[PDB]
Amino acid sequence: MLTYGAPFNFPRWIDEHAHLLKPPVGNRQVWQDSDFIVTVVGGPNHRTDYHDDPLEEFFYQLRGNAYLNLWVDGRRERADLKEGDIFLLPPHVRHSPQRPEAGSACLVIERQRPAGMLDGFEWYCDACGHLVHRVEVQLKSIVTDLPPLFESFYASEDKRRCPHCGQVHPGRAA
Amino acid sequence: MLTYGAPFNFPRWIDEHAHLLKPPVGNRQVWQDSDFIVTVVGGPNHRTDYHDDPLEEFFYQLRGNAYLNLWVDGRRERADLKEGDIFLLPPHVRHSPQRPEAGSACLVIERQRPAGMLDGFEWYCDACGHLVHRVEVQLKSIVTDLPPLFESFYASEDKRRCPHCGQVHPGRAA
Ligand SMILES: [Cl-]
Ligand SMILES: [Cl-]
Ligand SMILES: [Fe+3]
Ligand SMILES: [Fe+3]
Ligand SMILES: [Fe+3]
Ligand SMILES: [Fe+3]
Repeated sequence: MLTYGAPFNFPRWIDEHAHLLKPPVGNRQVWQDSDFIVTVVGGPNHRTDYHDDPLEEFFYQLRGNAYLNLWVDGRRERADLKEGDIFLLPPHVRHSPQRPEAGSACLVIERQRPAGMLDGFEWYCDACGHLVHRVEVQLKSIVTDLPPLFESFYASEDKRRCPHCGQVHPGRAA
Repeated sequence: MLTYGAPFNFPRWIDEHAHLLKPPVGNRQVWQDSDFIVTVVGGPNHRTDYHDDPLEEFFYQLRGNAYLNLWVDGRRERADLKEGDIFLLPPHVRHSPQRPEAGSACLVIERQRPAGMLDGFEWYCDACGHLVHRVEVQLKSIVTDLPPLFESFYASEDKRRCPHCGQVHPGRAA
């Protein structure tokens, strides 16, 4: 049967979840226990962590604008997600999504990671660009598996200490 | 690096490929050699074949309307894809997409099937509802792996012959 329910108007769904598409929640997964992880991400939200996804990530910026800070060819690059833009991110490309606008909405689609395929979350030194800290995780639930990770990094000067120049990363806010 | 290129305006891309979003082509895959198969399907297009996808299928009817003829709980059902609707189809639910409107466009996302995971394509008797014919295929390229399959069914009264009531299926057009 239709395990995930019948079709429904997306724009309306987005409007109805506006209160969740802003701090402190910021995002909302559309269907539960599905192989395709379908999420709508709002704003505003800025972050310093870079994601290392073992699988591809699909983006469709439905409302507003956002951008992805990346590490392409060993260089800090930016991929803009202007309203109406779609994008497919190859596996492992380091990315840090920035969503400055309130009312913005981006459809983001990923796949459930199989046992043994880990996601990486890392931070880089704003001084020398060296890797500061990396945590690998078997991502099962973003709600319970991710927040503590980021929190443990912000609360630790040790984890935030660059092993190259000794500069202590700011943590939560750049 | 960005194997699949940089972000780009989707509505514009769709407009630019209008000539392909209608017979005889009907659809256009956005990126090649990616794990996520991202396709935009136009119209008009009607078909009698039901697809048995071993994995989930995501739909977002961007322009126009369409509908999916299904087989839920052993009964012929219809799931409407009205403009603006999104839908996630569970694995193996038999579906036959109908796209009556010219100018319509639906974003359809699937996953590359791993070796050994086969797709099924079948037809049912419009008289008794019994399975008439089924072909399983390792779907690598829709362009070369699917058209011959449908064609061999239409050209064969044997394959089109219901094993229950003997009624010979119409073939291409209901
Ligand atoms: Cl994001
Ligand atoms: Cl379709
Ligand atoms: Fe990510
Ligand atoms: Fe440093
Ligand atoms: Fe299908
Ligand atoms: Fe029959």
